[PDB]
Amino acid sequence: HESSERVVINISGLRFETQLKTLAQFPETLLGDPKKRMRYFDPLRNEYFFDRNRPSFDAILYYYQSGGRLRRPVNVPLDIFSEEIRFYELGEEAMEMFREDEGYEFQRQVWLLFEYPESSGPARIIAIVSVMVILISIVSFCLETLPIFTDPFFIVETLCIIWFSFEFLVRFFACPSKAGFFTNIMNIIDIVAIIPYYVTIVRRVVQIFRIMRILRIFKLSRHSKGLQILGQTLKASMRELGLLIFFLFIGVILFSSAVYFAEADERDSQFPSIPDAFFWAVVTMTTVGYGDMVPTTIGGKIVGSLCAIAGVLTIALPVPVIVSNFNYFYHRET
Amino acid sequence: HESSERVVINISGLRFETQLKTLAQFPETLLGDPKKRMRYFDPLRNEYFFDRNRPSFDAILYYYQSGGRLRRPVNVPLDIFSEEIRFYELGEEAMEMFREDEGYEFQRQVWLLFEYPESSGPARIIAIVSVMVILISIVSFCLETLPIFTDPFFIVETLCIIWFSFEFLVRFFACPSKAGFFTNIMNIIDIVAIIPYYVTIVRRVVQIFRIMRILRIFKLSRHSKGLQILGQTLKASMRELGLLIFFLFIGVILFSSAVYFAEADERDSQFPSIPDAFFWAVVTMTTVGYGDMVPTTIGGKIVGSLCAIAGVLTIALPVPVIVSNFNYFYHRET
Amino acid sequence: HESSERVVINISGLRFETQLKTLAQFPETLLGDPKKRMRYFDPLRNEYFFDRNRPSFDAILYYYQSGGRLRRPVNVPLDIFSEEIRFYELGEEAMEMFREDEGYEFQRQVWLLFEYPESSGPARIIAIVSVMVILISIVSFCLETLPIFTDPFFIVETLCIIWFSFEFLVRFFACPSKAGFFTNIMNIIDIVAIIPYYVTIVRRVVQIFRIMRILRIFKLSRHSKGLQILGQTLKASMRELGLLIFFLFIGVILFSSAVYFAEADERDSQFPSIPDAFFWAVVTMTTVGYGDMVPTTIGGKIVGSLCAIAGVLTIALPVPVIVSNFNYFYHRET
Amino acid sequence: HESSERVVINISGLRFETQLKTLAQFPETLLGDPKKRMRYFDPLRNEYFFDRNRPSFDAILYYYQSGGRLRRPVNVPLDIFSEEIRFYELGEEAMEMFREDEGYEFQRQVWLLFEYPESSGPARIIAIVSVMVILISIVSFCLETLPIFTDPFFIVETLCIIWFSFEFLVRFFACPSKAGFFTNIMNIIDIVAIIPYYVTIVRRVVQIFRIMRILRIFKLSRHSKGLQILGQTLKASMRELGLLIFFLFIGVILFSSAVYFAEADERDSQFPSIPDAFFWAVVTMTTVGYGDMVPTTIGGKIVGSLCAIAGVLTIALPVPVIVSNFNYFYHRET
Ligand SMILES: [K+]
Ligand SMILES: [K+]
Ligand SMILES: [K+]
Ligand SMILES: [K+]
Ligand SMILES: [K+]
Ligand SMILES: [K+]
Repeated sequence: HESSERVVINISGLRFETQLKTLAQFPETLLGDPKKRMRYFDPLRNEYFFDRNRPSFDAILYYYQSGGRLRRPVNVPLDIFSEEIRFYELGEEAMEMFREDEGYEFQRQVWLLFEYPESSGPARIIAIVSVMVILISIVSFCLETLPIFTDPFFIVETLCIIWFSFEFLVRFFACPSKAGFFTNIMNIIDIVAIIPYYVTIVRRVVQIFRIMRILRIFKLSRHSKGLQILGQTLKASMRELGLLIFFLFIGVILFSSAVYFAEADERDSQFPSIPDAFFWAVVTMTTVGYGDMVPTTIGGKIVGSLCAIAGVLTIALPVPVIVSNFNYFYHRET
Repeated sequence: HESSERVVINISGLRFETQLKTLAQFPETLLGDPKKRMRYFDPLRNEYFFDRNRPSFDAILYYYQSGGRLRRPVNVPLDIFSEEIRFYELGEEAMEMFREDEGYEFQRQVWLLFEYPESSGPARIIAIVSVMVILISIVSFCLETLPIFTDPFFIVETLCIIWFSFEFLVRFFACPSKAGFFTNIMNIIDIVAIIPYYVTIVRRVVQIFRIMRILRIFKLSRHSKGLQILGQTLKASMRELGLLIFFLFIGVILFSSAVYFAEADERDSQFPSIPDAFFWAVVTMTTVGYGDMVPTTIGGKIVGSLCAIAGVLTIALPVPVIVSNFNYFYHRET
Repeated sequence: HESSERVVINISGLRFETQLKTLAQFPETLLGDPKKRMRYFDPLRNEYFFDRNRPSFDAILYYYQSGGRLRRPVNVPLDIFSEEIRFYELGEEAMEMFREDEGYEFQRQVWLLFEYPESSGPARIIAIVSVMVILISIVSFCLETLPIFTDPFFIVETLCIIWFSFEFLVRFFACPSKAGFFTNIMNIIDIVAIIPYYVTIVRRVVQIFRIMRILRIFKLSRHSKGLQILGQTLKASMRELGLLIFFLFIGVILFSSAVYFAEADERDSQFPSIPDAFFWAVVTMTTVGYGDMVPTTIGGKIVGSLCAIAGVLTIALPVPVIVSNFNYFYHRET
Repeated sequence: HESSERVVINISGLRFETQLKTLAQFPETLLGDPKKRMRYFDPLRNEYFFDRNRPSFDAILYYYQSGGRLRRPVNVPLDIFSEEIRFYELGEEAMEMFREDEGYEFQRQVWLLFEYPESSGPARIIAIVSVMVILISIVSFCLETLPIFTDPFFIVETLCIIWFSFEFLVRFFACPSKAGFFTNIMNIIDIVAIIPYYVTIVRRVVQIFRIMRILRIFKLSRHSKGLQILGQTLKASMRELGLLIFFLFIGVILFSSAVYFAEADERDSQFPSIPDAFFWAVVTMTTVGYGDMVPTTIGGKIVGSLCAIAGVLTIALPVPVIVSNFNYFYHRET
């Protein structure tokens, strides 16, 4: 009991040696409780024997020596080291920190088919129809603006919205906490996909509410794991995502002004002002190269060359970070 | 014999210590059979001595302690650790699991030249002619549609098909299991490369059977290891491959609608409907930028800028996974 | 005292053994000073006991054996090994080398708000206005060249420069070493952003001083960490950065000459000389593909194909080095 | 002497134990020669003591046990393990294998200035003029074809060739082995840069010898390390380099035929034949997108979309291998 008396721990032939005050620091563990560890004592050698994994005990003993630092060694498998922590009984408060450091009736029945579709057969069949109603609604939306086009795009627009409403209503009543119902951004999409039609019953407003009829494409996120992974990626990459927008903003203003002063004293110049040369810089840095406007002078072609070179660089800098973020959520979701 | 009696195993000076019940778990092995291991016993120290590799034995002893877990340590070479498993005689059922976890007359003679061309000299010379008959058949197919063009493209089309038939026939008779003949997708290609001509002896059909005269290019897979590696890559990447198609599908419908509502109240607008703006989104996200259609309004250029930015991102996310899959099959095929 | 007498050091059960002349090499350390280490001596075993980390001591003892080589083992955490060096008292001259090898009143008050804006609340509020004066100055600069345009772009140009001057003046007087004031390239930008206007109070000069009114965009580097990281990246990548320019220079002259001699005997040729075909090679290698000029002959299309293939290769060679350099400064700045 | 007698080797407290027949296998080494190792024997413990590196000896002892396998451990530094091999005296034949497995008067004076320019000051000054004569020769070559142009491009063409000849002549006489003079591909370039002019003192020949006046750009490889690294990269990447050309060849014929049969029954079709649609596939897969020809039909735009998608994939597969090959030669040349 905190007395500098020395204790020898033998792990499958690997000899460990520490003070009793070090093990008495955590009395709830195996080596810390004199009653739990005595089952492993060897009175012929004055040591405790364990017929278990050897590379793991380095961190187990150091967990006592450091006072709580539980770090898996770089050569010990994750499943093996985690099973050793449960044997020596380090505790759930210590096991949780190891996982954090490692990176880790009638109402309930109708709630399963309209939320967890893998719960049963008929629960997943509804997910098929809930997808067909999205694809048909997307198809009908694009075929409205066709130059060719009772009103045959109102039978479908209203048949695609009786599902969008009847399905949204059940999820609002079969839900437990109505106050935490709006935290899930996946149901605000279900609302923004019913706001336009139900409010259509100043020209700027009728146009924008027609735009909000394009967010329905996000309703596929409920039935697509890939869109979910994409959402978590951008949400965790806002720094390098906005960093790309900022590096473009500097490159646009820089190279739009550079091509303007090199293509300003020309009758055949296509750069009348700096803002007009903005789109040229964006399509040149992104290597899109529409061809709707291209420099003609010597200095204009020099700026155009450096605009394409600096474009592929300033874009490829924050891309691998976003790609690595995506591969994390994608490989983890298995 | 399962009796808690302790056993000391000395590996080139590294001392290991376990119970006899642990080694008696696998009596067919070296340390498990009392007759096999006694040749290594030292009665002066009461231990078994082995003058072999030291870093490997950590996993060898743990294979007994865990009950079958055979995992090579991260610092032991693959060839060295595999040669240790054969010494201690863990077994073929255990060696196979280690390889799985590590990622690993007259009829027969004519079958070698027309299947395994590296079997001999004349067997590989036929592979040269079997390639020249593919290149000439591909050349003749493209020169048919030339605006310039008994019928001189029937002498070659039929001379290139007497090989395609005579060679396909021998592979059908010199083959053992005729029932498993169609499992190899490499011979269905040999059939789809004879279906059109032999069936040409409703306008929609004559056109499509003319298309099926383009799958002959896949007959090069028999003589090209690179095409084989490409086939295994796509076959193992269907998830991220289709995930790219889906992320494009969302980006197309999203940005085609965005540019349409920004380029709809314009006499000089080139976006009459959403479907017409589909191709613009694909060539902009892929940075192809044909220039056949480009926005003119302010909001149209804003959507065009974000369409090129979101294009290089949503494409570069599943690409490294496909590239890594390709490097696996390519480096392994050595 | 340099006498070959042997010393046994026991680290938590791991036995180490060395000569006394090896530890007496560094008398200022723990194991080197007989008075410091005697507190850990065990007269029953004739050894020094330490109840500390075991994987770290390999390098600690080798620091004595090699004569100063202090290299952290590949399996020991950086924070753990650094805390061991301070226990054994290797010294600050040795700790500094370990960090290098690891990769690591009234005047003062007004100097905080105009240099270290995170010092207080009002110090950071000025950084907001110091950014708004940059954005408005950039906006006003681009709206000058608009084809539409007492003089309303002089009220803003002079209101944006009273801040650019009043703020630059305080940083010159609240600065300690006026001689080392110009070493910081971030203040030469503050000067080049006041040189044009204050000197406007040979046509080639009035034009270039109008260009120098575009370097103001760099004044955002004071309030943007991302621009700072970009500056350090290019400054540390000048080799592979200029290596890209050189590989392009070879590819331009190579493929411009190749397309010229293939598109010289043509009435409809768009390549009258080698220099005119320079811009075509740059936009083709960078995959920009404006379309302002494209080959027509067979050999011209062959050169164009190889120009696009060799373009994506010669560009993607020095890019990952620049990307890796960027990820270093970006992840380190946390 | 091959007698199973056991030998204990103590490395700084780490105990090793082997048979004498194992060490007697290599009598020329330290532990193998009884006269060399006796200087380290301890008659009080019957063991050989060494006050040296501990992680290295695992492979040193296994070099005897395996019979010649000398593999550095994954945790031992390269410089430390190499210095241990020289202490135990394993031999030069064994040290060379370790390096291979690790990846590793008047005539002589004039030969230094014209081959090894870093030998002295005046030797490197000539390299500056030898570069200026290349840049001027390249500049003069491109300014010949200018539409504006005793003959002022013969004074420079001949002044740039008196250096190209006088410098080539000295390297041929100040060279030792004239038979191995043509093995260095860097001097065949010096010959192909003198072949045209000296042979100009059938129209197809005068044109091609005018082309061979473009290989002079390769004379910069003598004064540019980057071009040397690029040469070694392509020379070691011919597999994945030609693999890219082959994957393009399949994609060209595949997608050129696909767009043709979808754009053949159209008065406004721009694809009259398969070969004419070749260039469209190359510029679409490489995302160049000139815009000189673009599909119009529905199926043509479908093929165009898949041609751009399959383009960025089939190109990005063998690129990282070429990039990794380049980073090897580039980082090694330091
Ligand atoms: K392009
Ligand atoms: K274009
Ligand atoms: K591009
Ligand atoms: K383009
Ligand atoms: K165009
Ligand atoms: K055009």
